[PDB]
Amino acid sequence: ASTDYWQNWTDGGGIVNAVNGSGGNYSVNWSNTGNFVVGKGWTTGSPFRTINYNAGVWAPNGNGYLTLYGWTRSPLIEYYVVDSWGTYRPTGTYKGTVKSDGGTYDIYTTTRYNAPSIDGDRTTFTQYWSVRQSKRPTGSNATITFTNHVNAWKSHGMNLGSNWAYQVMATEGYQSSGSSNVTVW
Repeated sequence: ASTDYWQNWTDGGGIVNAVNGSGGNYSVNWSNTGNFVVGKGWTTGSPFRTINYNAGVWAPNGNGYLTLYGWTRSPLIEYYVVDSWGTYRPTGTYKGTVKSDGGTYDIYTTTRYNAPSIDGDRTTFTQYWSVRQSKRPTGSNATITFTNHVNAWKSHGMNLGSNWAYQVMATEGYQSSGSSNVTVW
């Protein structure tokens, strides 16, 4: 599918050279950053979407995530399906596991306090996570069947909001450096 949304947010720290390439391709070179999120996807997320991607380059030199990323409003929730990471594997309050697309993912919840949200400014909100137990190899055509995650989350009382915001396959970094090149469809 054609992506219709380009996500390029940075808190302003360090260097984030994000390139909006042809079709669903994008690349990022980052150095000594604060927090940033770059990716391509869709303006309106869907719990039924099957996301395809191929990360031709996944080279974080520190804390960085290769992850499906999105938000819902009512309530405000930032969600993640993490396929790979750098030096730090994100974890939180353990809820259970879900097997999807050839991998096993741990399910976690965390809460952010007085942090920037999709609406700008700062607030407190919950984050839902599916984090692969081992890093998914990159360079291949990968699939994330999002419905499997939504359903597993629902079974543990993790319900998404009713107003869907963007949904992208992203590169997120925190006080690190690295490079990524990803194609989404």
